[PDB]
Parts: sequence; structure tokens; C-alpha cells
Amino acid sequence: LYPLVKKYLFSLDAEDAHEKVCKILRTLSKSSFLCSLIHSQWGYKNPKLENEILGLNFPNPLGLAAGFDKNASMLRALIAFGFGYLEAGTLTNEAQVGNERPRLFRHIEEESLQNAMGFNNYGAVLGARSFNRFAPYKTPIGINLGKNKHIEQAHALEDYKAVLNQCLNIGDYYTFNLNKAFVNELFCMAKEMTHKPLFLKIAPDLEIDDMLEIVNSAIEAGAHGIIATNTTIDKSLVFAPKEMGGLSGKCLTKKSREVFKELAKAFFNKSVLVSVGGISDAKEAYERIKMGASLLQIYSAFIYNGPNLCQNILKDLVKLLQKDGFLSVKEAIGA
Ligand SMILES: Cc1cc2nc3c(=O)[nH]c(=O)nc-3n(C[C@H](O)[C@H](O)[C@H](O)COP(=O)(O)O)c2cc1C
Repeated sequence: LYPLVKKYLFSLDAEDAHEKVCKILRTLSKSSFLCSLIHSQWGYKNPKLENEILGLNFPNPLGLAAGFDKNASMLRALIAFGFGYLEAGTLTNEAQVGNERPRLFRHIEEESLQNAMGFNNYGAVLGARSFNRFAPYKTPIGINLGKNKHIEQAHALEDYKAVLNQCLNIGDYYTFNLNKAFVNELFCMAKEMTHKPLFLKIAPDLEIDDMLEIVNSAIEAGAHGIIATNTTIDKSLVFAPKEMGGLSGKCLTKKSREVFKELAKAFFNKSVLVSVGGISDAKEAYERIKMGASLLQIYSAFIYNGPNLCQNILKDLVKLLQKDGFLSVKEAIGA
């Protein structure tokens, strides 16, 4: 039972626990049989959840958010737990340690996390090797690209070019983890290097007008989709000072929802919208889809719910579609 695994893991430092889980996931990824075994217990397939988006086949709309598999080394095991797709990364051009530890904290009663990890990854060269070790994969795989911490904001566009150039032969889409005057050149540069879908991922703490400016520049430069949101630093909760990083999980549900309503209001008919932040159950996921989200992502609820996360949410989602009159998730994406 996962409750016993959680009691053990939650008694450990949160990053230590994550590394013990990554070690097991990397080991399981070596065995396609054990992955097919995992999928038979925790997978869930339903044609009502299938969609084709930007040339790509998503068998369900529920993806694993970036930051869980930063180095593209356990994708096969994670797919076996039922996600419709995975986003690996954030990957940087060169390896990078990230911020000083401790940098991950749990707020267990609130089913939330707080992190200031800062792009710890082994670099794109190794990340492409690790992707290739077990490729091809049974779902789409996104590659989340970032800028190395030291790369000066002058030759910073040239850093997104180097990491994207190193990842050109892996993955099915790219996410850029993000000034309105720079987003146009980023996606213009990127459009000339690959034909694969391009997404902008935004924080949830932008002023709405400032948010509409940034996003609109991205679309007009050729961005194909917007991912909202990353973690928040607005909720000044007493038990989570700001020096411990951004909040994820259920403490993010409300602001992520609010940000996404505004995003959809301005951009639903002009871009693919992906909702992230504090999705833990099928009702919330179904609300995001009805608000305008073609796809979803989860990080924190995977910690708190465990391997049954996907089939729980997806089974319930099917019943919501059927208790609403939709023959598939494609009809539900409407206002
Ligand atoms: C420990 C941790 C590491 C993360 N690392 C990244 C990352 O490397 N790149 C990224 O774009 N988002 C990263 N995220 C953000 C998640 O992808 C997601 O945007 C956020 O956690 C909100 O979703 P959630 O409420 O389902 O957790 C990270 C989140 C956590 C908790």
C-alpha cells in the first residue's frame, strides 16, 4: 500500500525521498516486462480520452509536469503508471547543480510542496543519451529547456539555441520555461530550428495585463501553446516563508485556476492551452478542461496520491464526460 510508502518517505528529507524513488524508477525502466506489468495494474486506456493535438497523439490528457524527471532517465517507468504524456527537464545546455540544499519542503496537511530547486540537471548531452537509451516511448514526450544560471542576459538567447540544438533529435515538443521584447525572438529563433510544437510556460504571479502582453508576443512569434502555471510566491502563508521557494499542490489550485480563466479568455481560440497547478482529482481536472485546457499536468498530487493517481482521475473523468453528454474529451474542451 502506498500509505506505508508515504509514511516511510515522508519521514525522510523530501529530496532524499525523491532520489530513492528515482533510483527505483531508473531500475524498473531497464525492464520492459516490469514496465508492462506496472501498466497492467495502474494503466487506464479509454478512447474518450484520446486526442490528436499539434500532430501528436495524446491517449489521455493527463501529463507529468516538468521537474519530476529532470534528466529524461525514467520515462519508460513513468509512462507505465498511466500518464498521457511526460515533460522531461528542465534541461540546460551544460550540467548544473541548482540551488543550495535544502531546497524542497513538504506541507503535508495542505497536500502541497515548496521548492527552490533551480534547474539541477545533468545537461542536455547526457539528457539526450538517456532519452535515447530507451526510445521510442509509448506517449508523447516534451522537453523543457532552460537557460544556464550564469549565462549573461546578453548571450542568453544563444544559450536557448545551444540547449535546443542539443535536443533537436529527442522529444515531440519543446517547452521554454520563462520581457515581451525577448519572447518574440526566442520563438522566432526556435521556429527556424525545428518543426516540433513550441510551448511557453508562465509563472502564476504576473499581473494580468503584463501576462497578456507576454503571452501575445509568444503566439505572434509562432508559439503553439501556453503552459500555466509554474509555482507561486504570492500566498504569504505563515508556515511557508518566501525563502523556501514557490508553492505547488493544493495551495496553488485557486491562483492557477484564476490565471487560467484569464489565459483562456484571451487566447483559447488562438493557441493550445495546458493547465498546471494544484490538480489533484478528476473534478478539478474536468473544470480545467471545461475552462479551455486541451491538456493537463501534475507534479505534487503524484507525491500525495501515488501510482493510482492516473487511473483514479481518468476513470472519474470518463464518468464526468458521460454524465455531461460528451462522447469524448474533445467535446468537453469548450467554454
Ligand atoms: C520539486 C519541483 C521541481 C520542479 N521543477 C521544474 C522544472 O525543472 N521545470 C519546470 O518547468 N517546472 C518545474 N516544477 C513545476 C511543476 O512542473 C509545476 O509547474 C508545479 O509544480 C505546479 O504543478 P502542481 O501543483 O501539480 O505541482 C517543479 C516543481 C516541483 C515541486
